[PDB]
Amino acid sequence: STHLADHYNQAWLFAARAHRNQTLSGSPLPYLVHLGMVANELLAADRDGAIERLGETLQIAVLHDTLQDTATSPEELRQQFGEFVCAGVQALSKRVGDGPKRSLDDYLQALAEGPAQYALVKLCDRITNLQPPPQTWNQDKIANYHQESQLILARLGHAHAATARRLREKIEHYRQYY
Amino acid sequence: THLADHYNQAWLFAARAHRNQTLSGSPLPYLVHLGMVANELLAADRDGAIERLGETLQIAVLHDTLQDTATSPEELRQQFGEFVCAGVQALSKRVGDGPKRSLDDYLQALAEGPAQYALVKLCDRITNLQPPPQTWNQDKIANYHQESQLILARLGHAHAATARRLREKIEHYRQYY
Ligand SMILES: [Mn+2]
Ligand SMILES: [Mn+2]
Repeated sequence: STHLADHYNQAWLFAARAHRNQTLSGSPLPYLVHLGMVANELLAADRDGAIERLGETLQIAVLHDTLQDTATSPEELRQQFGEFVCAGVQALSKRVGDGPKRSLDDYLQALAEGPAQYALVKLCDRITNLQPPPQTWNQDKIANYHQESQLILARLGHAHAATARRLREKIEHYRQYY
Repeated sequence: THLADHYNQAWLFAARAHRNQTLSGSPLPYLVHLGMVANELLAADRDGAIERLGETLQIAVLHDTLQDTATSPEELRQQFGEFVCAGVQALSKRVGDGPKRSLDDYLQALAEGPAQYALVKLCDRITNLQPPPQTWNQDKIANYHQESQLILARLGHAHAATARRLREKIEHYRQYY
């Protein structure tokens, strides 16, 4: 049916519109910079362990922030991308629009017990977020982000062996910033 | 070095280089195009393994830096290596407000050079055969369709699966005129 690049493009154009008013933290660069790196991580992960429903899981990597940070409705995602993608973005949303924000334990438990592909997108998200910390973070903020990353590894590393290995290496590398 | 670490180095370099640039006539950042080209390139590897995949993915990210940005060949050579620099050069039909190379010259040099650079151009044209912007007249759509046929003929040797994909995109694009 649908080429992997056509799945990407549909999600990518959607996300570029949805996130058009959003930048990276402390940087004037488009938020799209983050989503590019998450999606690339996910497609690279397939090379080191094939992913069931790779097209839709790539789309979930592109769209994973739409319900939290944009004017995007769950109904829009379900109509345009299907249930599995909608439920992927919901699983990855700590908070949907101005609804209640879920605790990390609740968030990680639901991802651990749910479809492994959703958990795998979270590993790709944290790997992306273990680039060098923003220049305005103190030693304490860095240290806390490092410890939170270790919980994400412990709770979700089951999802994909190679990507868990890569997240551990990023966690070990990030130790140098504090 | 991990394929995604190669992507990130080139991606962050490109986001900075292209920071004031939109898609022509859109508020959307130029980065939108680069994401689709790099994704087409990494997808292509699944259907026929590419030699020097990491550097080829960086070439797909960086392919417009010498045309459109303050980027120098020296910077590309120093940060990404001679293979990436030479790839970006092969794909630059012009450098800034300089004279364009003729299509014949451009495609000939891509056909006779490393097959990876030709493969990135097929991924570039695949990306540019999405529905044409509202502002393109019938003539402009028609001519872009026929230029696409020349790219497939001259460069389709580079990667069989990607050539089959460009052919399908060309046959789909015919509906717009
Ligand atoms: Mn994210
Ligand atoms: Mn291009």
